[PDB]
Amino acid sequence: APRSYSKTAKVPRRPFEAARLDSELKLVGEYGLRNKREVWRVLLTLSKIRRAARQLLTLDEKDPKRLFEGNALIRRLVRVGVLDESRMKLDYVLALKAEDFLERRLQTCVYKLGLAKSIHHARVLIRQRHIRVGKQIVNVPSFVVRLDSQKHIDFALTSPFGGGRPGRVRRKKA
RNA sequence: UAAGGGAAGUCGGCAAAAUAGAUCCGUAACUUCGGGAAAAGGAUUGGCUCUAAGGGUUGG
RNA sequence: UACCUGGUUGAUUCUGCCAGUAGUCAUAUGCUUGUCUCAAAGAUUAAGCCAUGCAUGUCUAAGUUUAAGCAAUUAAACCGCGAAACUGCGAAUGGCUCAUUAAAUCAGUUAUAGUUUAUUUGAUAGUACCUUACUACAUGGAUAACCGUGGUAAUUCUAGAGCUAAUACAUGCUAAAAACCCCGACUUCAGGGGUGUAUUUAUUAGAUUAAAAACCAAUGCCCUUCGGGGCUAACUGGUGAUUCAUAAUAACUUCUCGAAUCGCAUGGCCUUGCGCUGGCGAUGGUUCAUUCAAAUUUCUGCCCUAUCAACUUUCGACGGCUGGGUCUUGGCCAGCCAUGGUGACAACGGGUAACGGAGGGUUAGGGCUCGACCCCGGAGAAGGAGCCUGAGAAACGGCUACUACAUCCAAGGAAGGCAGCAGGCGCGCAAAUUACCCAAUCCCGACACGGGGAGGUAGUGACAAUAAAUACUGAUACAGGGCUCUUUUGGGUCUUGUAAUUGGAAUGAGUACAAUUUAAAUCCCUUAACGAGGAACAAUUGGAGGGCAAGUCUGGUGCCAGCAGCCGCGGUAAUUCCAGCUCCAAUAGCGUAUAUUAAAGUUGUUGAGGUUAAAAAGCUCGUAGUUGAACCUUGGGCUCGGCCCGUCGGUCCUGGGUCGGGCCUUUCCUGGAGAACCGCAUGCCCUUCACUGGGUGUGUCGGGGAACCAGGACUUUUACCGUGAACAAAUCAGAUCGCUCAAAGAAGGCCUAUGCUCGAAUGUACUAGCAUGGAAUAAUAGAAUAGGACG
RNA sequence: CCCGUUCGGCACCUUACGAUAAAUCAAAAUGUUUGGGCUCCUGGGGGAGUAUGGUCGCAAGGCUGAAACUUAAAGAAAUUG
RNA sequence: AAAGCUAUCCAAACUCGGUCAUUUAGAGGAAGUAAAAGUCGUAACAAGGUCUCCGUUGGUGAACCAGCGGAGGGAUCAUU
RNA sequence: UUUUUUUUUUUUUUUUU
Ligand SMILES: [Mg+2]
Ligand SMILES: [Mg+2]
Ligand SMILES: [Mg+2]
Ligand SMILES: [Mg+2]
Ligand SMILES: [Mg+2]
Ligand SMILES: [Mg+2]
Ligand SMILES: [Mg+2]
Ligand SMILES: [Mg+2]
Ligand SMILES: [Mg+2]
Ligand SMILES: [Mg+2]
Ligand SMILES: [Mg+2]
Ligand SMILES: [Mg+2]
Ligand SMILES: [Mg+2]
Ligand SMILES: [Mg+2]
Ligand SMILES: [Mg+2]
Ligand SMILES: [Mg+2]
Ligand SMILES: [Mg+2]
Ligand SMILES: [Mg+2]
Ligand SMILES: [Mg+2]
Ligand SMILES: [Mg+2]
Ligand SMILES: [Mg+2]
Ligand SMILES: [Mg+2]
Ligand SMILES: [Mg+2]
Ligand SMILES: [Mg+2]
Ligand SMILES: [Mg+2]
Ligand SMILES: [Mg+2]
Ligand SMILES: [Mg+2]
Ligand SMILES: [Mg+2]
Ligand SMILES: [Mg+2]
Ligand SMILES: [Mg+2]
Repeated sequence: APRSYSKTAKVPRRPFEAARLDSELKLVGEYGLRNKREVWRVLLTLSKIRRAARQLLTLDEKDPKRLFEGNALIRRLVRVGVLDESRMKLDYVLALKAEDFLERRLQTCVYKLGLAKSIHHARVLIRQRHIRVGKQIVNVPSFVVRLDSQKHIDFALTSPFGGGRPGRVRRKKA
């Protein structure tokens, strides 16, 4: 069977716009990202919700299609944490910005919760198996943490921090 | 009249051979549009027994 | 997310193209390449040629066993396993490719009342019918396997000779009794023959439209208070529609089927006879229905081309009739007759580097383009044709013949079809191992057991896609931005950088005990002891004048070499070449070439342009086509209801607007099964003008207007719009679930457990077809020689 | 011959509520606020109205009518020299 | 009941012509395009020194010239 | 209103309060 697969980013329409290049570099440095692709990734996803939210606003308020689809969109937004309970219904979705979707990343939250003291150290720890969510170890910095899950981040029980067992370097100096 | 070859004969296919009636089919370049044209090239053809069509005259 | 920029000029506004830009599930190629998940992959050209190996076989108690086979069995009488062979079934599935093919395939929608059907499923068959020497307590003859004798160089070649089985082949009796038609000696009224199903022919039934009196022609029958009455009966299926379903009669047949088959359990009865009976199954069998289907078939819809305008018809072209052939209809074919059929609304012919579609890419809307290829349909197996077996084939891992190619040879002969899976050659810009296995998905077989290059697994694999390493950090010294002061003792220690100055912790790339995965392995996942200080475990691809982010740097060359998609650079001061340094863009990726899309309002229906930039025929007539003046029921009123816009909030009723319904204003019957109006049997209020305690479903007088069934009559017809039914999955949009997130997938979650549960949604069917409503808009008819309407 | 009205013509003069890139236009207006009806033609410049096929003509020629290849401009109206 | 045989039918294949479609060789001839410091003239752009252009015909090394008819895209929007 | 032909290739400009 032909297995479905898709793309998570788009190359910008104009390759060498000075304003666009500078704005992207603001997000890369602030959040300690890797390249421009995962910046384009978040913008593509953010466009998807914004495109979907706008197309429903064109319908009728009483129209059942808008009611079901609109509430479905908000539930993911509220659950993820980019949106609050007081943001009804969809006019506040259009105010979402690329920055807002970026704090919900595990790289940012591990830093905003004081686990790491620099955003570059924060990403390194996650990818290096030193951060777990609940009972689950997560090593993907793009892991989007929900508000419910935001209260269950701590170091891994196998890591020298939290677990206590010395690592390879500390054992070597013995 | 001649086996096999088929112009190697000869200045040269000279001489001979080959084709040939009728019916049906098919017919090129070129053209002064009239022709070429029977172009080229094919098929049938006997005997016997039948069948059908194609007329006239006189009385409606 | 409805978008532009550079380039004609000394400068300007345009027409207009070129270039730049981005996407592609779109191919190739260059450089580079650490990890995880998923994964395309000899289509383009040569449907070209193929060495070799494999890809289709199959046994249950339940078809046939004397293996001189095993295993325990009895002298014997034959079974527990089980080979060979006969028998049955399958081999017509699957897999591969896209050569042919343009009303053809195909798609949606129709029909088979014009047909066949192995298998599955449910039913389903009583027949004195007539042949053998006869039998039903049971018929006959062959042939394998086997023993032995060979042939040829050679084949999955076979002969001669001796046996021997059937669920292989061929025969063959039947069940009583009822009822019906025919023949019938017998004074005016016994007996014998035939009657299952299958086939063919012929005939009959298979009904039903409102009622009554006369010579009957024919017996009129019964009831006869001997007038007169009833009566040759009662019942009778289905479809919109049939000569249908079905029944009956007269016959017919190279006379089908109606069990001479196998296993388990073995039990009952009395006339004790090796007597009569008893289930479950297996296989098989006629008809009907059903299933998988197949085959034709109705309507509508296909790219370019007029430098294709007429095509078909001698020898079928359009049709009618009779017959043949077919499973069946049909010019499908054979005979006879007639002259038709298609076309400017594009027939016929030609091209396709054309299999059709679901769909892929890209788009605000309208579109453009691709679709060999994981799914459905079609066709093919080197190129044509023919055919056997078979339910099913015009089969090719079947046969026969011809052409091409090709193999062995003792030269007499024999044998062949990779567009099946690997592999090779050739071809090309262009595409992988002559690996492992049926464990998973399913299929086939006599079948729980065997087989499956279908299929899965692994290897090659920068097709494409997802996640994501190449580093983290403290202090010291310095600088900057602040803060109270400017006595500038300024770092004093809030922050950020430079720290070429140092100390630290952590880990995976790799590696490997062990565990895990798997048919067995690999990898991922898990994890002992290993594995990091730059020299290491070292990221690349393009560029730095503009479009377009980034150099006023240095050396070399000197219109040379060279660069440059375009404009342009280079002639001894090159921001463009060759290099060093520095920087910019993307980053495990980047560049290049070709195809296509947007940009392109540069194909314009939406939506281009035609005085001068390309473009109004020299002018007029005119056919096809396209388009075409106005005009026919409007207005008003009576109302009734839904929804929306306000205050009333009943628990923790109100006006207006819109929409719809019936009536007035010149505006369907038959039987009504229930409806109903006119009064209702009761009932209801009322002028003081008849008292009351009853009765749901209703009968009749009667029924202007109505949904109900079912028969018929009267409806102008098309276009258009609304609604409804039906309308493969997959794809797309889209709902849910922490595969560690993601691409994905259809999972999962809860309880400690005992086992408990939600899901696996929803939308999408343009055009053509079906049903109904709407009656403006666009067409067409109607009464004029009235051959007009009305009882 | 004079004055005026009207229909139908050949044109002209001023103006822009409009149009066009502009020159200019009572049509080249009523068009991004884009749909009255019909026909024909054009898609950067060349090659080229050429080659070939067809057809008409006595001929000269007419009508129909490409492609390979090549090129970053060709061209229109105005401006200052 | 095998071989064989009679007559139709389906019909491969080959030969011989015809037609369509698509490629391809060719002496020679006549064009186009491109490349530049080649020879000869100077036809056009000003009244380009004979105003330019169109159709047709004839001629000439070459651009071109001339006759007939037309146009202004003219060097005249005008003479009472 | 006598006539007056020709001129070898390339080279001829940028930013803001
Ligand atoms: Mg001689
Ligand atoms: Mg557009
Ligand atoms: Mg120009
Ligand atoms: Mg310039
Ligand atoms: Mg382009
Ligand atoms: Mg198949
Ligand atoms: Mg049955
Ligand atoms: Mg006929
Ligand atoms: Mg017939
Ligand atoms: Mg093809
Ligand atoms: Mg092909
Ligand atoms: Mg055959
Ligand atoms: Mg192969
Ligand atoms: Mg550079
Ligand atoms: Mg640039
Ligand atoms: Mg810039
Ligand atoms: Mg245009
Ligand atoms: Mg011109
Ligand atoms: Mg012009
Ligand atoms: Mg004119
Ligand atoms: Mg009309
Ligand atoms: Mg006039
Ligand atoms: Mg164009
Ligand atoms: Mg052109
Ligand atoms: Mg000019
Ligand atoms: Mg002049
Ligand atoms: Mg001029
Ligand atoms: Mg000069
Ligand atoms: Mg000169
Ligand atoms: Mg000169």
